[PDB]
Formats: sequence, structure tokens, C-alpha cells
Amino acid sequence: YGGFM
Repeated sequence: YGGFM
């Protein structure tokens, strides 16, 4: 996760 999608 992290905000790539």
C-alpha cells in the first residue's frame, strides 16, 4: 500500500 492504486 501507499497510494499507488
